[PDB]
Amino acid sequence: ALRIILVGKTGCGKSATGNSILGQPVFESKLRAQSVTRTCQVKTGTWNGRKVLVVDTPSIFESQADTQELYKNIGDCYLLSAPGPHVLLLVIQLGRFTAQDTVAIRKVKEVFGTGAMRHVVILFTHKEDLGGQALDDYVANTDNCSLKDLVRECERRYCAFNNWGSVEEQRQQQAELLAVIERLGREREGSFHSNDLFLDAQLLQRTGAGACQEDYRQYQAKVEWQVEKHKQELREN
Ligand SMILES: Nc1nc2c(ncn2[C@@H]2O[C@H](COP(=O)(O)OP(=O)(O)O)[C@@H](O)[C@H]2O)c(=O)[nH]1
Ligand SMILES: [Mg+2]
Repeated sequence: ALRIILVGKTGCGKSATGNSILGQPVFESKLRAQSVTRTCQVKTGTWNGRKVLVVDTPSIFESQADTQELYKNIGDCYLLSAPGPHVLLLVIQLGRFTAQDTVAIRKVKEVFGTGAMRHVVILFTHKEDLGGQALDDYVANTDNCSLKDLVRECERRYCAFNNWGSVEEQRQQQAELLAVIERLGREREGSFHSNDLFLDAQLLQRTGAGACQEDYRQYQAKVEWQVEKHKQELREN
């Protein structure tokens, strides 16, 4: 089953994108009113006839203080996606890429570590705000050099959704996403991104472990120690 993680800042369209991939209203996407979801959600479904697992994330990828809540939510993120994501689905609201999305790119690296960008697919929400203009023409021509680095680091793997789109318009934009993920799956030969904390999470959930050596405090502690490794190795530039 194809494992996908929705990443990005709050309000860019992670939940709506996950709802349009699965074709169901399953992740909370409020319009204006107060939200309830504070933690990672996982929903299994079918997408283009292929079985899919989608992990939606809270505000893990934003300016924030180091607290138990952060590591609980990064911890749930690896638990749900174990043994690791095939695709990291980085959601950018088209037209609105600001300092916070730049911060979100930084913290995608800090959460997942070295090698995670080989598995990233940009997904531009608000395709409709692009006028009658082409997406390839937009990405080549934006005055946003933070965005253009991200496109070159993702090897030009990127797509656009109208999450409020019609049935036809939803069908079309799912096929164009499949094309990107097909091409990514062949370039990775079916590989999923992984590190020790993914591996540590995989062993923790698999039945037949029969020790319960590790604990929800100990796991969340391993989560913190892993992210600081990512922060060391990334301060080394
Ligand atoms: N018009 C339009 N609205 C969108 C799109 N994607 C998301 N939204 C809206 O943007 C708001 C925030 O989106 P949401 O999925 O909750 O973003 P999240 O904070 O990353 O989970 C929601 O009310 C959505 O209805 C899109 O492609 N087009
Ligand atoms: Mg959401």
